[PDB]
Amino acid sequence: LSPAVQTFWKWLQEEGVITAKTPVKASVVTEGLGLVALKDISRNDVILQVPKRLWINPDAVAASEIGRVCSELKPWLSVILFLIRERSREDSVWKHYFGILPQETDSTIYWSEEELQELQGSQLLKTTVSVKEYVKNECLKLEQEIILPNKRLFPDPVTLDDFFWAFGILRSRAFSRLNLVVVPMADLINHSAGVTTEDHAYEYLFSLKSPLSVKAGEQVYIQYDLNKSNAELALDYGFIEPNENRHAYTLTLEISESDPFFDDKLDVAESNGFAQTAYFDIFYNRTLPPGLLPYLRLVALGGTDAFLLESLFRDTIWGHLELSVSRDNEELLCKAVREACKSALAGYHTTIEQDRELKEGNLDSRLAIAVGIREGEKMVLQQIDGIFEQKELELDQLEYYQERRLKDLGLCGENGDILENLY
Ligand SMILES: Nc1ncnc2c1ncn2[C@@H]1O[C@H](C[C@@H](N)CC[C@H](N)C(=O)O)[C@@H](O)[C@H]1O
Ligand SMILES: CNCCCC[C@H](N)C(=O)O
Repeated sequence: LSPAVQTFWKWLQEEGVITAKTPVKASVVTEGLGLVALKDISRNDVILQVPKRLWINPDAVAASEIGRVCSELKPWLSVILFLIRERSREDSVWKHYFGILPQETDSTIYWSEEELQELQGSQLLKTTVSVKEYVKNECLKLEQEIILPNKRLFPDPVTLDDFFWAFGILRSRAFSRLNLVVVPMADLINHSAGVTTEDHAYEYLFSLKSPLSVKAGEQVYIQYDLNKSNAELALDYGFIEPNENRHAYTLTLEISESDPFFDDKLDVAESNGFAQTAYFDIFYNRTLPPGLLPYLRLVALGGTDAFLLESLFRDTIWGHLELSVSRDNEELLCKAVREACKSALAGYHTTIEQDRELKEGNLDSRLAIAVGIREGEKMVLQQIDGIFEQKELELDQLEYYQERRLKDLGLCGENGDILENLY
């Protein structure tokens, strides 16, 4: 199979990890390296169980030679260093493990500038840049505060490449729900859309249980996360899914401070669970998130309907926001959204037709990722615009505040005056 791999498999054996009740070996699969069943495996059938003696989480770093210096560092920053450090030590307990780790993944955090150009105008590009920058600073401050000082624990220099290396390793390998633990064995099982149960973590050791009945020769998979968008999967790991329901685009709304009614609006927003700035994730084919419309109406409020910000309504204001304020309010927010969508759609360099034709051929993993992501984002953008386009049509089918107030007027009651004269 592989010198470095075969050597890694020997290591797990000389540790009690892989005994005989381990129905799985490693192999070269389209998705890198994976676990292939040596014998049939049934649902929830235990596959592997590595002893905590072999983790690489905050607790393991706090108990190593650098456990003192990283005493007050954020959990991930601590593991980043630990990982870089052990990677150099020829006497490390993971000497064989590291000889297996991929230097890179297809995460956007490794893409070249040309590769990144394929994501031009995409929300994913923005998210990736932000994250790259952040990690950079946080990592450079580490060099000057923990690496350079203790030139005794860190003999060799430390480049950004090494930093992003460890960050990537952490974000595409560690297990969240249990907090940022890593397991040299379980670190090999890949993701499949076949899995829809999501729940394979258990435990001192790490107990991994196959959520599916794999036949001998086949690969053992798991579901990384059902709720992530394709943009999220693209950054965290280096892949995405064809499933159009994974496409999402998040909108960001806010109550500007330049708004003449800022103070009252912020009061209304916070009193109902929303901050000065709010993020609404919009997934394809899914209905608009609750709160998006009422928050949009609050943003668009305006002088005419400002009377709703009075103490008198502080208890029902949100209810009115959910039902609708007025035709001018509604019409304003619709144009705002629709223009934002058109404006955004115009930032991409390919049409959806071109993306779809490209997908009909063979594409390098990174290009395939950019094409699927940008196509998806365009679908969401166009769906959002269509939703509000209808809205602009049905602009008069909504019963606004005024009309709702006169519904119960009782114009046609009784001839009250007959009783008014009886006393
Ligand atoms: N469904 C998938 N399609 C493509 N790559 C995948 C998939 N699931 C996992 N991976 C890869 O596996 C890596 C993350 C780890 N969970 C697994 C290690 C990987 N099998 C290796 O050979 O190192 C990521 O870098 C992904 O590139
Ligand atoms: C070997 N990589 C593990 C993937 C972890 C996926 C997700 N964070 C979880 O906790 O299930």
